[PDB]
Amino acid sequence: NLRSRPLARKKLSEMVEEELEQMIRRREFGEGEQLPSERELMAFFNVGRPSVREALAALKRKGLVQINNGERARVSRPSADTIIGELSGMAKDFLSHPGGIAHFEQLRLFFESSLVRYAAEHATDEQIDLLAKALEINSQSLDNNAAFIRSDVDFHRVLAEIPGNPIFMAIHVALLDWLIAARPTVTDQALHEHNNVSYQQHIAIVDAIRRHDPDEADRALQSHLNSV
Amino acid sequence: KKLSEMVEEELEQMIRRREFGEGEQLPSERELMAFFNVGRPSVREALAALKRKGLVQINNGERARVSRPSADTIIGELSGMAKDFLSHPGGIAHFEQLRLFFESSLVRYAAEHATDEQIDLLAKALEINSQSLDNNAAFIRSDVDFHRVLAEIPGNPIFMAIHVALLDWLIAARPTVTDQALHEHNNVSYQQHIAIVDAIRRHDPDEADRALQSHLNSV
Amino acid sequence: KKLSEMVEEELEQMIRRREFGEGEQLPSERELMAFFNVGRPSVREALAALKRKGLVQINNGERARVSRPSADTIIGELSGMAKDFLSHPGGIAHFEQLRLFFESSLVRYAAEHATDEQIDLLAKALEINSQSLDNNAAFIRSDVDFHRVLAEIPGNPIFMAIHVALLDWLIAARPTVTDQALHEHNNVSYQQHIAIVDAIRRHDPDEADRALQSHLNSV
Amino acid sequence: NLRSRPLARKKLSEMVEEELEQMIRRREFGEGEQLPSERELMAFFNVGRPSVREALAALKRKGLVQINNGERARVSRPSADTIIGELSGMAKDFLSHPGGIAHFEQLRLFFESSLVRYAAEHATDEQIDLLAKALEINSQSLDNNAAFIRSDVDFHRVLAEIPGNPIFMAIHVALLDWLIAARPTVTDQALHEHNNVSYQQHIAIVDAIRRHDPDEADRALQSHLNSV
Amino acid sequence: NLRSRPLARKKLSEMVEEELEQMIRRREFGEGEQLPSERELMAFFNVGRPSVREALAALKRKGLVQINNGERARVSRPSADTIIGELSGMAKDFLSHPGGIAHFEQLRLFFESSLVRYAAEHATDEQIDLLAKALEINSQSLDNNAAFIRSDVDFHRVLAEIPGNPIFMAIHVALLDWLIAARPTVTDQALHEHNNVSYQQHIAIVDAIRRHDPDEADRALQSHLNSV
Amino acid sequence: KKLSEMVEEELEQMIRRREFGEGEQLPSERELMAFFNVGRPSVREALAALKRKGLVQINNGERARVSRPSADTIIGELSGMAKDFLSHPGGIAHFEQLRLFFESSLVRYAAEHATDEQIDLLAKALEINSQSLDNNAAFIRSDVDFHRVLAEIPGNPIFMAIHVALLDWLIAARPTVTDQALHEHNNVSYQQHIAIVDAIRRHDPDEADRALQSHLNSV
DNA sequence: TTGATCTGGTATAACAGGTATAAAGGTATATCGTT
DNA sequence: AACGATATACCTTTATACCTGTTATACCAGATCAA
Repeated sequence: NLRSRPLARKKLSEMVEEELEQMIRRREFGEGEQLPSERELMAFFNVGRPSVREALAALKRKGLVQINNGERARVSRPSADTIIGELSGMAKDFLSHPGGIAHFEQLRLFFESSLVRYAAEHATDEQIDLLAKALEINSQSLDNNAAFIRSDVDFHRVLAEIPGNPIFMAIHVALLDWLIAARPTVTDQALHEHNNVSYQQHIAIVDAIRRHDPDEADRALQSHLNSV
Repeated sequence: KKLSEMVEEELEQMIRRREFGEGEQLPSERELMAFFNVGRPSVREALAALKRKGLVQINNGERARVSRPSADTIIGELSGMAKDFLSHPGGIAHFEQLRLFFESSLVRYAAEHATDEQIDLLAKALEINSQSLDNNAAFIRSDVDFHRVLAEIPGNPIFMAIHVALLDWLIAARPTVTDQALHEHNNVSYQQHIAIVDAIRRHDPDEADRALQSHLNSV
Repeated sequence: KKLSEMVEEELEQMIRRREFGEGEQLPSERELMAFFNVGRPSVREALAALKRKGLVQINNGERARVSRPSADTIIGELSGMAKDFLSHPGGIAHFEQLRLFFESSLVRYAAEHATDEQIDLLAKALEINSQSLDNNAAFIRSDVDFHRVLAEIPGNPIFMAIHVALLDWLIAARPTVTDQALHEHNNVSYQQHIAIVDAIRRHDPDEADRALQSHLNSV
Repeated sequence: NLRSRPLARKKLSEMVEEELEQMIRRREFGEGEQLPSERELMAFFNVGRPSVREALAALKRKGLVQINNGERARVSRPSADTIIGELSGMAKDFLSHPGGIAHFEQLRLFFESSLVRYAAEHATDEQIDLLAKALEINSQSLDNNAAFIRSDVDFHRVLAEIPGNPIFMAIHVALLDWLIAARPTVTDQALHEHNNVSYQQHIAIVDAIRRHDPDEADRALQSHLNSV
Repeated sequence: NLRSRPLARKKLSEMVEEELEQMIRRREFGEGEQLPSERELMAFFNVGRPSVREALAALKRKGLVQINNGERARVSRPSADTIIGELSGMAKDFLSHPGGIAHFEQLRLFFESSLVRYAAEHATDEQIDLLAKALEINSQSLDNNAAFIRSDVDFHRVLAEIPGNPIFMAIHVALLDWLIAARPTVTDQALHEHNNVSYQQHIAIVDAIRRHDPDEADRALQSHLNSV
Repeated sequence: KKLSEMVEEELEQMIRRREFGEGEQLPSERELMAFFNVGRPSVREALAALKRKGLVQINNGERARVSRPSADTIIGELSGMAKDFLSHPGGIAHFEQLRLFFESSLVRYAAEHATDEQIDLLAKALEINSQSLDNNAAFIRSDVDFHRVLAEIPGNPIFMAIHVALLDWLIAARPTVTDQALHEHNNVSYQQHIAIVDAIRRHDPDEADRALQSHLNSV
């Protein structure tokens, strides 16, 4: 450890991991694979090989580096996706106990209402083409299977991408994944009429956005979320 | 892929299914490894990940246990997230903007189902909120209590958790606080809350949203 | 040429010769490379090709295994092929025309060797086929069951595979289905199947082929 | 990746390959070598050189580009030949187990009967010259070795080319290759008389086609396939 | 070229290739990739990049180096296989004109008779186990297809490997390849009885070798080559 | 793999099929490349390989032609092969041993079909062979003429080519020749050839093979 | 003598192979607990 | 006090990524031939 300090009983792995943390915080490395390999650091610190592996693995969990296969660690910063990855541990309890299912629906409804209100209020002359091509590519009836579902979720994503906030897209993807993960026994009984109703509601929504009237858009969105 | 994450999620869902309660009820990890056809460092990495999460307790050579409280992981995630500040100077305001997208989803709900049982509660809350006198201690406590009783109107435990999380996040983020400017800030805040509760009584969510937007713009 | 394809076909024929069963029975790929005088990226490309095909399983650092089921490559090829639609508008009908070249090779075979043991089977099949009532669920199932029991007359496993492949291909190709027109469609279909089985009993393959051509032209 | 996302443990090669797939599907490239070289894309994505090589190689297998030697990738569409190339993996089992040999023969017989019926029914006044010159160039007895075999397979090919379906010629070539690949110990014992019988049967077939009588043609074809 | 000599009209590629030849003959390099890459030599000689590529390519043809993929040239010596590779250009004429087919058969017969005579005369007490295990693994009747053919050619190879001459194995492999390349329409009509006759003849050959009587072995080999 | 070798073998088989005779009958290589979907350096490498082989002739900017004589490639291969001498000191004797495996396949053939028409030819050959007097000039010429008339007994053009190739190879390999020892060498050679022709007349291939082995062992 | 075409050489780009590094899994050893 | 089980650490193997080298293709320049 370049300082002659064993620290065996007090877990010497903490010493090397905090030394690596300090060396990274000292702005002595770049943003990629500037850090050496495992054997180089092992020989430089006169320690074991599995210790450095555990250190890096713990560091990745803490959200500091990233490794894939046959490449050194790439130092980065913990973004919004890292927080969502570290979370979701208690999400199973919410779907386990009877409640919470309506709470997630209410949260999603509030989020979508807020974002559609912001989009209708800050409606520029360029984002109209995005929603136009979205409703155009989601207008034809060619595949009544899962293609319409992915088209609808892509339309929702491009609608949520209007503000331009990295945390917004992250939480949107997280909520959509947590919602589609709790859809058991999906059957194709009345999904075609559901697709037609969704198309009509999207047409009404874009018409209300063009006319600058969030009331009708909010009513159509509430009706769509109540019809499920 | 990586075996580690597989057995990690397996033991996570096992401890979530309430298969083992308090104490050292887990079997020997050697025969677990022999049955799962995994490696020794994988189990050590899984235990280290669980220790970093804050669910098990390993000191010397004893076995792991369960952890019912969840306050350690909260401050852990707080310290881990409150770091991305020097990268984006104004992007933090985006996070503040997120708070907007939350509060605007609250003042427009009082006119939905609140009839009289919540009106008395918010009135008796704002009574003490206005009776408060201290600028740094009483006014901040009154403001957070008003925000809590506002978030508790729909009756949702997730909303309260999100609100307190945003509160502690902004508290850890903002490093400098004022006293003279905060006085007029909370003054205008409760002056606008008066109009907010007036519009709530009159069943007009537009005026409440406008007052909230003006309060957020006043900073 | 490319060394990769050579060792790929070599390991393919080796795993087809049943040299190694289930599990990690393959030796170390390092000495394999040393004996074959090949390169490191070639082995990685071969393993990636085998993973894309759906015969091996590599997640992290373990060894490859064998894969007995073949349902993943089926849907993989389905998704990979069901794409050339916007290039040729009517050329897809050519594929449908191919189906003709298959069905015309079936109705002309019942008069070859089927005497009575298949007649009872097709009769008890068409019984339930006509007893079906639902337009979108029962009629389509009855039609595919009749097509299956027709293709199973010569007793050929390849014919059944080709038939089910054409079925799933046309299902993935056609994006819009009807209910009112499909009713009369299957009505005329079984009305022509009546004449088809009559001609089969009378040992006349010409009338069956004419009825099949008329059914295909009716769309 | 122009988005600051490591994705090391989750195989970053999938990220770049799906990015390339999306860029190709966005109709931002032509149909040839419009895509840049390996070093250009490597420097643009700030990734490794072997990663882009593996991506392109995987893409070629999926059936999207094509490379030869010293030339950029040519984007195209997976035709019928690509499906046959991706298949044929289970064809060895059929020739391994005792059955299947008669099944392939029955399939080929059904295909040839259907195509000859279509040719006799849609017989125009122009395709007659093709079969005429075919039987003329396959009439003289100059080389009794493998020249007659290739003449016969060329006659079969030009007969199968009458409908004009790209998938038809593809499956015909595939079946002929899979059939000639399973002809062990080909000896020249009675191949001359076989050539004479084949010539007489082709004469009978073209006569039945001229007379518009598929029955005699089908009988002659059945006799030829039974005589082998 | 380190000497200030253009030699443009007289093909300067000859100058650099003869300089490389002299540098190699000066015993200044080892036996592997000791020579630098293409860019290093290009910058050292102040010439073009394709010129060095053509030089190395010509050198490989001359039989001096060897390249595969992503590796420097490995200097070696032209062995017997290089001569066979450079030859075989006029072998197509022999199979084109009617003669020569019996000439190759006579040459192969002379070669096999000479090698079997040498093996029977220099029969030691160790090579008997090789032929014993060969005839043992070629005795069972498990696959009457091409497995017996490859077993027979492996037996012929291990029989030709008795003297221990690198040129002998090279010319043996060359002759066997040139002979199997001229086997058109191989059919499985009487190959099983041919396999039984070959097994009996190999038994007679090994018995004559044990008894030290090359006459019976030569007669059996002549009968086998006449039966084809 | 390498495109170069493909088009090289293609043009080789094309010029072997006698598609183009003498002169510049080949078309423009630009449209050849456009039709073959190859590169420019590949055609240059193929032309360089053909020039090194000795089939085409390119000096400045003209087109390639055909080459009927094959004497240049002979000496080219001779110079290219006569180099591996310092590696294996005694392995060159293996090559000499190969010559054995050739000559032993000749003396045992005279008793097969030669009746009298070849006996007179070999007799009138050995007449002048013995009439020769010079040690370095006449005896070597007599020996090579006797070897030629021996190899020409079965009537095979390939055998003569192989014999002359071995002759020029051994001539280029052996750098030192003697005169006094070569005298007794050829003396014993023809003294053994006397017994060889005697055994050929008596129809006894064993004695001829023994005499040939003794001559080869005498060196 | 000038212009055009063809051939050859050089340079650049792309693909493939090999090597190195990192991560995961398995095995062994040590420590703690229970009988 | 001894034995067994569990946990942690270390080592080895496999996979992935990056870099380097080689080959092929394209472009430019020079030379030769024809008008």
